[PDB]
Amino acid sequence: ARLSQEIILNMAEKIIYEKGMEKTTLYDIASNLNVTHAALYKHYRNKEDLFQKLALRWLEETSREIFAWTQDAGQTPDDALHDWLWLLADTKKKRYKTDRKMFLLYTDYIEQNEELVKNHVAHLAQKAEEVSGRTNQGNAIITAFTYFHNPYFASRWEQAGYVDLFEDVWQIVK
Amino acid sequence: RLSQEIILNMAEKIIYEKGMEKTTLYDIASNLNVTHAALYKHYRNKEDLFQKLALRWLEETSREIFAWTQDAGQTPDDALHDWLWLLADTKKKRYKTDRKMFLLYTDYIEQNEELVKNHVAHLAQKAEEVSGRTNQGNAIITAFTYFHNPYFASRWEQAGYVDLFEDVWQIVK
Repeated sequence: ARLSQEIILNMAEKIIYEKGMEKTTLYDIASNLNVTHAALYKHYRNKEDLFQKLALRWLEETSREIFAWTQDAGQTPDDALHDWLWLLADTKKKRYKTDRKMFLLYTDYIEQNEELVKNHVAHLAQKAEEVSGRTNQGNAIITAFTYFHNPYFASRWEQAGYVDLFEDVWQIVK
Repeated sequence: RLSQEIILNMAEKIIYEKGMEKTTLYDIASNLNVTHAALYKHYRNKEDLFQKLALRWLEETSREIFAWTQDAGQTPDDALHDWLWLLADTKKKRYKTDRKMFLLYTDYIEQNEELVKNHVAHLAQKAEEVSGRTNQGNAIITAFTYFHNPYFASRWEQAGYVDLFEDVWQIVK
């Protein structure tokens, strides 16, 4: 009779949501799972590895639609590029609104991690090229829209002019 | 006896070492050894004083950015390119030249809506004045956000900085 990786992950997430990462230890997670401390270690060496897997999981799940996105038949690559960028923007904004607490926590955590951040942006750049058909411009395009998807600016996405600014930026890159 | 300049200089000396949160006016008056309410003539509040110090620091940082102008014969596109590079290089070198100050004033300005709004609005004007792309200023600054927003400072030394800047320029020009 043994723990599952997901019951550990899940319990960790519950505790983090209650009191934040900084105050959450493997000992807290074991205790709440009614299991001896040492049993956690075969899954996670330390809370940092466990925290990294949580953040990545959240990032993976909240982004599935951005990466799975298809255009409607009859869209030009440009119109598709536009609609996809809007969806990316819309998706980060929506999440900030409905999952605010964890958005802040995970998004903070991911940004402080160079390898994770680069990986994510690499994926965004690839998708961008797949949809637009603009070879090797994917980075340039993602970066040009930094304001609209980087979480630092999330608290500014409900201000007057957001849409027009998005459209205005799009006019330059189109 | 007392001058705005010596008040500011002492205030900036103090928050440099303990930061705005902790620093009080009491701390400043006592540090100037000047009487108390003698300070209220100049600043009835500490947030007033910090904004002044912030503004003053932004002016000096960006002076060269607002002073720049093109050479005869340059196309507006090229001049926009060069100005955008100067804008980025300036933020980058300020971060290297004094991090502590860059952190403390940047931290404060970003959280002050009107202060940032004004500054990006100024940059937007400049971008139009240089480029001639009327009404597109705000969009052009917004497009280059990665290169001048201080949140990104600690990245500007990573590999591919120059190249990414060029690639962004290629799609906006």
